Amino acid sequence: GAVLSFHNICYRVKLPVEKEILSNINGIMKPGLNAILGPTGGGKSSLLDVLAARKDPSGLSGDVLINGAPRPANFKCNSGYVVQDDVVMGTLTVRENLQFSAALRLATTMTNHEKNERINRVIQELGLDKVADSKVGTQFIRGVSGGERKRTSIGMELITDPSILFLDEPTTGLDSSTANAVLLLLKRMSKQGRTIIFSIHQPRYSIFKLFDSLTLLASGRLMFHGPAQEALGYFESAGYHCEAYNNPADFFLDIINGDLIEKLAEIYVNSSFYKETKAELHQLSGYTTSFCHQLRWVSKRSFKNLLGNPQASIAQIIVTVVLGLVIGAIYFGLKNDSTGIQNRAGVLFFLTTNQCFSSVSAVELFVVEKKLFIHEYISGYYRVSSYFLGKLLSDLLPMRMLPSIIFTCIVYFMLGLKPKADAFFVMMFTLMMVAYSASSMALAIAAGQSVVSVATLLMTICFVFMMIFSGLLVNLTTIASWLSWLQYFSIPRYGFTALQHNEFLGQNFCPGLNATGNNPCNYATCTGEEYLVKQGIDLSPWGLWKNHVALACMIVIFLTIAYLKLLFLKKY
Amino acid sequence: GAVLSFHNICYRVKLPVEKEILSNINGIMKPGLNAILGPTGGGKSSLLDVLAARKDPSGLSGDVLINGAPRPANFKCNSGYVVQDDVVMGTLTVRENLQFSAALRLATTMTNHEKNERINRVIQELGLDKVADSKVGTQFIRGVSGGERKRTSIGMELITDPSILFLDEPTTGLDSSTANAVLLLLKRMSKQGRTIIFSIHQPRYSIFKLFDSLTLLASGRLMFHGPAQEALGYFESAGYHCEAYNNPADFFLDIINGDLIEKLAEIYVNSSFYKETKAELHQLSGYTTSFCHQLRWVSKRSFKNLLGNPQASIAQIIVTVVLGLVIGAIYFGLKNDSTGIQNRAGVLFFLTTNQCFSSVSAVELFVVEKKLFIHEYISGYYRVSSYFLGKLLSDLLPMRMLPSIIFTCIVYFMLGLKPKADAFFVMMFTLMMVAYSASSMALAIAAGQSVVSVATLLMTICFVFMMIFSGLLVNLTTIASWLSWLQYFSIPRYGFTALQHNEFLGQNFCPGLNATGNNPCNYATCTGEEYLVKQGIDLSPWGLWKNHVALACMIVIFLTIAYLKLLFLKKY
Ligand SMILES: CC(C)C[C@H]1c2[nH]c3cc(OC4CCCC4)ccc3c2C[C@H]2C(=O)N[C@@H](CCC(=O)OC(C)(C)C)C(=O)N21
Ligand SMILES: CC(C)C[C@H]1c2[nH]c3cc(OC4CCCC4)ccc3c2C[C@H]2C(=O)N[C@@H](CCC(=O)OC(C)(C)C)C(=O)N21
Ligand SMILES: CC(C)CCC[C@@H](C)[C@H]1CC[C@H]2[C@@H]3CC=C4C[C@@H](O)CC[C@]4(C)[C@H]3CC[C@]12C
Ligand SMILES: CC(C)CCC[C@@H](C)[C@H]1CC[C@H]2[C@@H]3CC=C4C[C@@H](O)CC[C@]4(C)[C@H]3CC[C@]12C
Ligand SMILES: CC(C)CCC[C@@H](C)[C@H]1CC[C@H]2[C@@H]3CC=C4C[C@@H](O)CC[C@]4(C)[C@H]3CC[C@]12C
Ligand SMILES: CC(C)CCC[C@@H](C)[C@H]1CC[C@H]2[C@@H]3CC=C4C[C@@H](O)CC[C@]4(C)[C@H]3CC[C@]12C
Ligand SMILES: CC(C)CCC[C@@H](C)[C@H]1CC[C@H]2[C@@H]3CC=C4C[C@@H](O)CC[C@]4(C)[C@H]3CC[C@]12C
Ligand SMILES: CC(C)CCC[C@@H](C)[C@H]1CC[C@H]2[C@@H]3CC=C4C[C@@H](O)CC[C@]4(C)[C@H]3CC[C@]12C
Ligand SMILES: CC(C)CCC[C@@H](C)[C@H]1CC[C@H]2[C@@H]3CC=C4C[C@@H](O)CC[C@]4(C)[C@H]3CC[C@]12C
Ligand SMILES: CC(C)CCC[C@@H](C)[C@H]1CC[C@H]2[C@@H]3CC=C4C[C@@H](O)CC[C@]4(C)[C@H]3CC[C@]12C
Ligand SMILES: CC(C)CCC[C@@H](C)[C@H]1CC[C@H]2[C@@H]3CC=C4C[C@@H](O)CC[C@]4(C)[C@H]3CC[C@]12C
Ligand SMILES: CC(C)CCC[C@@H](C)[C@H]1CC[C@H]2[C@@H]3CC=C4C[C@@H](O)CC[C@]4(C)[C@H]3CC[C@]12C
Repeated sequence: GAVLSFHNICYRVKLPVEKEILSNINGIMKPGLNAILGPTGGGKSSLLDVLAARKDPSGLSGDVLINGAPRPANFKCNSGYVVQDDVVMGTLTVRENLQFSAALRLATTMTNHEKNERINRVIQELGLDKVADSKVGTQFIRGVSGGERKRTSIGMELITDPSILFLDEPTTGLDSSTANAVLLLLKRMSKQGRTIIFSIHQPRYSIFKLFDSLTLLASGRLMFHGPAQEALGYFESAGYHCEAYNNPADFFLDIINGDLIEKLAEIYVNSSFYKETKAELHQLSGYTTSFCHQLRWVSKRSFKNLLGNPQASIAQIIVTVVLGLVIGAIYFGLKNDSTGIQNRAGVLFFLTTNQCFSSVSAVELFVVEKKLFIHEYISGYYRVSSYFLGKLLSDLLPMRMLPSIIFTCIVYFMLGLKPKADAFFVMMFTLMMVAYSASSMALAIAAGQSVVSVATLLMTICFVFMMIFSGLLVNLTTIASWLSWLQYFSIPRYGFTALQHNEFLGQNFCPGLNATGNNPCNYATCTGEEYLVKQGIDLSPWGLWKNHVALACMIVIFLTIAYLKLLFLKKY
Repeated sequence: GAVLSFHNICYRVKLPVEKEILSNINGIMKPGLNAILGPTGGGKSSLLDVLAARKDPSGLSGDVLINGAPRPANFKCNSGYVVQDDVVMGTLTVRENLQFSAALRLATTMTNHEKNERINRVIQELGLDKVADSKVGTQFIRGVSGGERKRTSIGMELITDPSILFLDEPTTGLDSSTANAVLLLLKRMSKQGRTIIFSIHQPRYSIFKLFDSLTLLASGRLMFHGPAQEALGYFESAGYHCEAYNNPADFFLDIINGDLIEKLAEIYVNSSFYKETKAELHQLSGYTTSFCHQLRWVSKRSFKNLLGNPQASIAQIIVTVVLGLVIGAIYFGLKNDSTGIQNRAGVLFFLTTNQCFSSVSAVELFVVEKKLFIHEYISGYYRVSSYFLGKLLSDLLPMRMLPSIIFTCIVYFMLGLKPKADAFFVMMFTLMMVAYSASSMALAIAAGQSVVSVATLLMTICFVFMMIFSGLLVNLTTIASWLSWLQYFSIPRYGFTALQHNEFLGQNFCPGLNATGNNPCNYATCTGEEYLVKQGIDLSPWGLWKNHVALACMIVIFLTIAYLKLLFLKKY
């Protein structure tokens, strides 16, 4: 098996206040089962992220060396890593998660039969054969238990057959017998020859008896490294008395807590386990798949997540149908009189600002899947471009095509707008473009963040500053010229100007007029063009289509900013 | 000290699926330190809530009896209870929390000097004298450490000098040496003669050596009850071998988990610790303060929380000032021409719907303080009426008076609305009433819930169905008569109709007119009354003030519904 042998690791970060969180750590990890103990604030998870190259090579100041050689560039694609909180797809089943991982991690050369036999072998080794085709589980659907979610998360990284297998906290978040079952599974894996390296948090003695090698850390300094049975005898030789009926790992943490660390670290420097470790270390020292493949599998997984999550996808269509029926019931039969201007401008304003505010629920998209994106980009399933295009083609495109089609098909014929063939399609296309553009601004603000609330609030602030300049509330010509340049930034202004220019052309709003008051008395606003001029809207068809080209360019700019915020994200 | 002696407790709930979660449990708890162990799903916290009467007496089916007598009605006011997650005020300091608890729990007869000496004694017994006047801590301000927060939460219930002191999970959420310090404090309390009863979760042996009496529970059934030293010897006599270097409490849970419960519960029925317990049990068996006082202290605490939380109180005033300056900059100098109708109706619509949507941030009020309300109502600090009126007089009144005054004083004179003395005050009063009414609907929907998101979303749905019927988007006379009755439910319609009737009276919107087109040609909308009629608004002053009486009655109805949702809440 592999022998991961790290020597003289110094590590430091910038919080810019610079601080070392690993001081001087060396150790050898045999084929077998290697554990890392310590407090939360100690460097246990930091050292585990360092050995799997999950932290940036800028701060790392020592050689990490496997089997006699430094770590190659293919190492992250070769050595699996298992996150603390599970990143499995809750809506997909256990076989389809392994199908996804086998499709992206393994080569394109292999047969589907070979990958299916590999998945069957991996799901046989885990004991997930009873639940091989049930859903993993979310809030709305009941699913598989937490220990079998953790076995699924291990099995996703077992597909590529890793030589070294890392594990961040496989015990925590679980109950006791569940944790013992997971660790007995890990021991059965480690007897094969696979080198398991894991960090944990306050284990039991039934856990602690299983360990092959131990590494204790505290406040960034190495406290012990040797075989795990030898550790209690070493701390008896250090002078700390162990009491009867006490867990030795709890005794190890009780040494750290003080019933000092610079006093206790130097005691390990004067050990027999330290000179032997240096005597071993100085002996040793002195993409895969194409683009369309990644886009197809990412888009397939995200669409299957969209079907398997029924509530936030179906409920938007239900609210769209109900609100379309309500707007068809209130504005029913738009007349051509003095109320016709107010009703038509009001319903077009409601439809565009409804599209804008209903596109706030796409903040959720790149924020819920953030840790899964980081883990799967470092582990090397896909590029950022294929993730981005797959998750646009999957979750953004149909869930913004369908509500705008439903709004136009419902509120068009109940209201009785301009009864032409193409005006219907221009209205449908304008609502679809304002939906895409508002949702693309949502993705531009929301991508690469961890919380939903600040991005949602910022979207709503931007929209209430756009709807002032939309043109119903203020007249755009009466804004001062040092402030009227902000009207180009606003998406409802383009959607609403396009809909007003679509609908107000052939209409007359003075019944029985036939020039009674001599082109009626200069204050009438009778024909639709006379309204549409004094709003500041052009009458030529470029006055229609410049709104759509402005929306298309805002889609392109906002999706490019969203892509650059995903691409320049701190992945480590 | 007190001897809490419970006998033959059977307990069951309705989830309506009916299920027993405590089967047949009896035990005696001496003066000293009593622990309750078990799994999470076991009845440890349920039995601890039963003994302190924190669960309803409907499901309870056995006598709980202290010191030879059943529990009186004053018992919750006499025996302290300490919640798992701390309910201390994060913004108040450690001395002012104890000042609050001493003001509400103790009598009105006692001197302020006596209560201050009591608080000094309690804060001396805890070891909080170094941090006696520092803030407890929230997100924005750094504060006291978690163990000293837990000592503060114990000290809040130590004020009334309880005979019996309950504690739900005093170890969890903490680190190891912190937990040992808290439990050594508890042992120092229990040596005085105070009967401490607590539930915990997987303790250490340094914890477990301190116990005076033990009660193990599993799946609703009693597993052991006796002295805590005797428990391991009893389970050796049961036939379960304990291994060396193993925590006995972890061994107790490992017996439960199965390395059955109906097999293992009957073994305790055949004990020597069970017949002795029945031999002891059958021997034994066979507001404070006025209303204005509670309102004063609750309102004082909530106002001090409003000052000590600077961000969500100051940031609303900053956003109000900035948005008032923006609306003063866009709509600057409202002219009297064909754009005058559109600009005035637009800015009045923006101001009212701004008041409505900015009153969504009062959903937070009764939802953040929900567990603190339940705990302090059961422990008996205040009635529901005094909590409700204090938290209206503290957080609702000034934070909705100040933004409306700021909006009116800024956007009034920059826009140049109707330059009178009383029109300014009618505008300020209408904005204040629409703020109160929207926020009162927020409190009516939001009170008595635990999550913020569903109530916030429901507020926003109600507001977008109110703003259609406000009167700018649709003309209210052109709505069909089977649907035009919904216009009375909507708060922006009353605020916006009152502002339009306030502002559109003395205005003329046709310059240089002097009857050129013979009362100009029937389609002009020149004078303000001709606009204000065709909207459906009365011209008499009752057409102004019926909006304010509708807003006042919606304030009264919504605050009454909020009060009834607090009063009829399931407190147990
Ligand atoms: C769809 C509608 C009922 C809610 C939608 C929405 N329209 C708005 C339109 C606005 O124009 C104003 C009308 C008069 C002048 C301007 C203003 C605000 C809004 C909002 C709020 C927004 C929201 O807060 N969230 C999303 C998704 C909510 C959702 O998913 O709801 C269910 C029940 C779970 C399905 C949304 O759709 N709205
Ligand atoms: C104050 C404003 C900038 C935000 C406010 C608000 N106005 C609205 C007005 C609306 O009318 C439409 C305007 C054209 C016709 C109808 C519609 C929606 C809104 C919203 C959103 C609402 C909200 O989402 N909640 C609080 C946020 C306060 C807050 O805590 O944010 C800071 C920055 C941290 C202080 C709010 O006040 N807004
Ligand atoms: C009438 C409206 C809603 C039509 C909108 C078009 C939608 C439904 C289309 C456009 C792009 C499509 C996706 C394109 C590519 C793939 C990859 C394939 O391996 C599974 C299907 C999947 C994920 C498609 C699902 C359906 C899809 C999202
Ligand atoms: C979004 C999806 C569902 C619909 C897309 C809208 C399409 C079909 C619409 C939007 C713009 C429309 C065009 C707008 C103007 C004209 C000029 C006139 O000679 C009628 C046909 C023609 C050329 C229309 C054809 C249909 C059209 C291209
Ligand atoms: C009429 C006006 C006020 C409407 C609002 C337009 C302006 C203010 C909006 C529209 C596009 C927005 C930007 C979109 C994308 C990003 C990238 C993100 O990493 C920070 C916020 C930032 C930089 C946004 C800031 C605000 C923004 C520039
Ligand atoms: C990151 C954010 C700020 C990017 C915003 C880009 C905006 C401001 C740009 C992108 C596309 C642009 C439009 C493209 C084309 C035209 C037609 C021209 O005859 C008038 C200007 C107008 C209507 C532009 C206005 C400004 C515009 C909408
Ligand atoms: C006119 C409107 C509807 C078109 C929609 C614009 C879409 C299709 C555009 C805008 C931003 C674009 C992305 C911008 C940057 C990159 C990085 C490049 O290495 C691969 C392509 C990729 C990922 C682009 C794919 C296509 C893209 C998503
Ligand atoms: C100009 C505007 C903002 C004025 C609004 C009035 C506000 C500031 C007033 C009205 C009611 C007042 C409260 C009434 C009673 C008490 C109890 C007292 O023991 C502490 C002050 C406290 C909590 C007051 C704080 C200030 C208060 C909230
Ligand atoms: C909320 C706070 C800050 C302001 C309260 C507004 C008060 C002061 C306003 C609102 C309604 C106003 C009244 C409305 C109508 C009239 C009739 C006329 O003869 C002028 C005075 C008088 C009688 C006003 C006096 C001031 C008044 C009572
Ligand atoms: C113009 C119309 C559509 C405006 C909307 C008004 C109606 C639908 C609103 C206003 C007041 C609201 C109620 C206020 C209080 C409560 C009590 C709460 O426990 C359940 C919701 C419930 C029962 C709300 C339901 C919706 C409600 C009745
Ligand atoms: C729980 C919710 C639904 C309660 C809502 C109560 C609403 C519908 C009630 C309470 C007060 C009422 C108003 C009280 C007084 C008047 C004056 C009268 O000349 C016309 C009706 C009008 C304007 C009422 C309309 C309906 C009204 C606003
Ligand atoms: C016209 C507007 C501004 C007045 C505001 C209405 C306020 C003051 C009213 C409306 C609802 C009322 C509450 C309704 C019910 C009760 C329960 C009772 O046992 C004590 C009083 C108490 C708690 C009331 C106090 C006063 C109250 C909060």
